[PDB]
Amino acid sequence: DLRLHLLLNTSVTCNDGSPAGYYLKESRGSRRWLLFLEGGWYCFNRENCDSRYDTMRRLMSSRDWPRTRTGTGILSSQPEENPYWWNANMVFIPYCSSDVWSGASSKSEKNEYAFMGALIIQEVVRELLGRGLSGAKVLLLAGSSAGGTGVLLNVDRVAEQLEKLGYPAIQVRGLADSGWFLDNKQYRHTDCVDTITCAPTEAIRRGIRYWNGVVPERCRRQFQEGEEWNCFFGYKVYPTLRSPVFVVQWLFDEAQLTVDNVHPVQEGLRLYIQNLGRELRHTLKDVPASFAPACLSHEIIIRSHWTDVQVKGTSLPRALHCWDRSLHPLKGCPVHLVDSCPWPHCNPSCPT
Ligand SMILES: c1ccn(-c2ccc(N3CCOCC3)cc2)c1
Ligand SMILES: *[C@@H]1O[C@H](CO)[C@@H](O)[C@H](O)[C@H]1NC(C)=O
Repeated sequence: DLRLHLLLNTSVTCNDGSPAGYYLKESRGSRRWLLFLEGGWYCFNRENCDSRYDTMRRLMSSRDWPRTRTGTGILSSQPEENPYWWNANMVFIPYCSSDVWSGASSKSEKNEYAFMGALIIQEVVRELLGRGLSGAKVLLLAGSSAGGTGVLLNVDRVAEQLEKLGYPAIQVRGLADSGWFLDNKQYRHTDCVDTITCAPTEAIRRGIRYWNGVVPERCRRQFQEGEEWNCFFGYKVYPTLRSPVFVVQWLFDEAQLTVDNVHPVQEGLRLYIQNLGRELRHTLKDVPASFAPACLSHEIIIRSHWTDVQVKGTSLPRALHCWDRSLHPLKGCPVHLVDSCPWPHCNPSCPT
């Protein structure tokens, strides 16, 4: 079990002003630290944040959080369930800012909600340095879904933070799971009038202004004012990053299909789905550390059965271990694993 700690800096808050926090399970014989960012969509104006507060309140507030959480998947401490990093120090950071981990705005007389995701990550790192992170050799910032996008937005800032605090020897790395989205043509189209009709490009454009959102500096300098929404899309922000990042992405991700307005498949939709897999595979061609199976699913790394899926005969825990070795090609230890077959479940190891 991981144990809850609320942030001692009470100015760093969830959406409703309650303190943010993190769950921690220490491994005092280890110099490896895993910091995982939870996912779960976002909200981008007063009306849809209000609805989220009614029926998704654990993603907006710490008031009802439990004292412990059980580590699963890559956060498990049992080698049987986690062949990769079972002996690491484990941290789970709840997502209570609804801003894809980009916000830097407090609640105030002009802001009904606080959006502090980028500042929550910075403060968790600061407070952990007093609980053993000062002696780390590797800090892996990982995340699933909106938390995977959060890795891409924040990994270089954690690296910069640790250098300025005087810890240049800690190697900062990223692991982005199910957060590599395409701003592609939708299968059916709706103008942006309300939450369900707003495509991500338009929703994130509005969100950045509502959240006071921040993006990585080199990507910001490329796209400039009014176009920072581009940095929320992996294939555009990844080439600007200096930290090593491993990318996990299902080729037919269910969240991608939902934003594309896709729910007996005839020719038009068959061609649409095959083209989506082709484009995703193309965006990963020059990503040397990546795992991309031909499955219809969403998220993987905190699932207890994450060990079961394979690409070209190699599991995800093995590919991550091969990545570790490569950061000291390897015979029989690959790091770039992308399926080439063109339909969901053409890989027999896909989740049921
Ligand atoms: C660019 C940056 C983030 N995204 C993104 C994040 C989450 C989602 N999903 C949340 C749950 O349901 C809708 C789909 C979709 C797109 C796109
Ligand atoms: C508390 O967090 C705020 C927001 O990032 C920051 O400006 C302030 O310096 C922090 N205070 C301390 C004592 O770390």
